Amino acid sequence: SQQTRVLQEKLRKLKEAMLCMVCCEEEINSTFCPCGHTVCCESCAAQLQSCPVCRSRVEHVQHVYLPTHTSLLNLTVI
Amino acid sequence: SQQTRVLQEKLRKLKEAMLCMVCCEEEINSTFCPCGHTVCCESCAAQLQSCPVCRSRVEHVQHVYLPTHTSLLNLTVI
Ligand SMILES: [Zn+2]
Ligand SMILES: [Zn+2]
Ligand SMILES: [Zn+2]
Ligand SMILES: [Zn+2]
Repeated sequence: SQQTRVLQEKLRKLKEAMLCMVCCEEEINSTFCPCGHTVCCESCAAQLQSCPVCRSRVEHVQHVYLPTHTSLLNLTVI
Repeated sequence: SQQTRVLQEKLRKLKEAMLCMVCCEEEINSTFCPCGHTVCCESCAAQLQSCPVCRSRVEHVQHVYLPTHTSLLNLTVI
């Protein structure tokens, strides 16, 4: 149904938005500090001296737990 | 259908997960440091001496821009 398709798309897009913008594989779990952009996994974040979104200097990387990381989700990556 | 109900429930819960766990009004936009739990708006986070998830002392609150903002915008209606 249209209803199921649209809902499935919204869920798909949310899950994709939780993936690292560099490797597109690992979940985002790192915040660039001070700027606050939260777009990389730890391994990809480690290779950046400036934020890829805003180009602010990265003073340090803070580990984070995205609030949408839930066992409710099936978080398959093809 | 059962699947449509299932998707609605997942998405409803994910929407709540993107909103502050205290005030339930504002998108999460802060991380407790050092622990990394990312569950409150800055306003609520500022008033907490210990993490509401893990009870770690809060040394600092870091502003964060969650990568799931677009998804939250598109869940105003589920
Ligand atoms: Zn990565
Ligand atoms: Zn930035
Ligand atoms: Zn709040
Ligand atoms: Zn914590």
